[PDB]
Amino acid sequence: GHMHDCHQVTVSRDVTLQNKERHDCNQVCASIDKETENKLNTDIIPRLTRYMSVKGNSIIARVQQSNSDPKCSCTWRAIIWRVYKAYDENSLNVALHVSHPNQQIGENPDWSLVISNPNVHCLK
Ligand code: NI
Ligand code: NI
Ligand code: NI
Repeated sequence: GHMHDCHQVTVSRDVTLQNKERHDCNQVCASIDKETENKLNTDIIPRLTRYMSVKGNSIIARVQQSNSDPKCSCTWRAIIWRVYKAYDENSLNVALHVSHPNQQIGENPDWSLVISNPNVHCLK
């Protein structure tokens, strides 16, 4: 019919930074924006590409906040538009951490993802 063989993924980076200076947490989090974009481009999107129906993700954006907390909670999100439903949420989450089922040391503990739309057209 009009079937949805794909779902939409939102990947997130979550980092806590020291803020003993008691500065604006948007400026503290800003310090690793470039680092997060480079991570997304050179590791995260490459890891997940083999699961995409038609390649494409949004620009990484930081969640804005209003606090100068002693520890700054920082969050970035990017959307991957079209991933085959063949690949479940856990399977995709795992792919962030390990690139072999017999890998001893996980990577990217600061990265997680969700299905942000459970029904999208694969376009393929
Ligand atoms: Ni159809
Ligand atoms: Ni539809
Ligand atoms: Ni100061």
